[PDB]
Amino acid sequence: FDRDRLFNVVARGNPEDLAGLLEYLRRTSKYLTDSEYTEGSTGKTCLMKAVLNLQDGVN
Repeated sequence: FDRDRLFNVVARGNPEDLAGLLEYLRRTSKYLTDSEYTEGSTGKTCLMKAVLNLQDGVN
């Protein structure tokens, strides 16, 4: 799994594409707020990236 992998998934916007993130996260024992999944340039997370992409009125 990768950081920009999850960024590409949340940029895409399909929820079925966001599959097994919980299983992978519980297997790796790491949180989404941990430094591997932070950007680190500004601290930007995946949630803010998904909010920045609103194709329709929702994502």
